[PDB]
Amino acid sequence: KEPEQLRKLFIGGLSFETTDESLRSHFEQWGTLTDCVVMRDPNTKRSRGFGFVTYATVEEVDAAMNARPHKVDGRVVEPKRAVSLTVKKIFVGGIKEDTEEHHLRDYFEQYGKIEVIEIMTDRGSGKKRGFAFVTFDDHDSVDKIVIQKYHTVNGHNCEVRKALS
Ligand SMILES: O=c1[nH]cc(NCc2ccccc2)c(=O)[nH]1
Repeated sequence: KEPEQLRKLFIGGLSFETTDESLRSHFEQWGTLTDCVVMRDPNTKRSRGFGFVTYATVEEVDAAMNARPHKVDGRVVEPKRAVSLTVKKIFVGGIKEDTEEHHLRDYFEQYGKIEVIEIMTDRGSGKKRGFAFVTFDDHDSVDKIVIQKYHTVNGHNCEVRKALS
């Protein structure tokens, strides 16, 4: 069984009228939910406008994220994988001198739609420095990427991290 933390989606931007039941009926369309909670004030019971859903598998999380935008009880909500910032860009290190743009594209396009690939070169000599930046159109690509233990591109074991503004 995959760790529960990797099967969880934070759902922001809820309608205050959304309930455990209506959040569950929505997100059960994309998989089995082992948990589904709207967060509420402890005294007033008024919704705090966010909640969480937990799927049985990571593939179900993927299915739910691929079905965005989600409109729940009339409001477009904002799902994100649980932490284990929200950015669209990664640093990729360890690619040495023989990794080309197509190696990075062929691999990373399977995580999401790529907008920019920048293979870094030395400002003086033009030689490849062995790292690159990849910008995607959406943050879930990055969120999937950084929770993997390993990344192998063009036979190299790569170090990948979020890149920030
Ligand atoms: O030449 C470049 N340098 C840096 C880039 N990324 C942004 C960045 C910078 C520093 C720390 C984190 C992220 C880029 O795209 N191209």
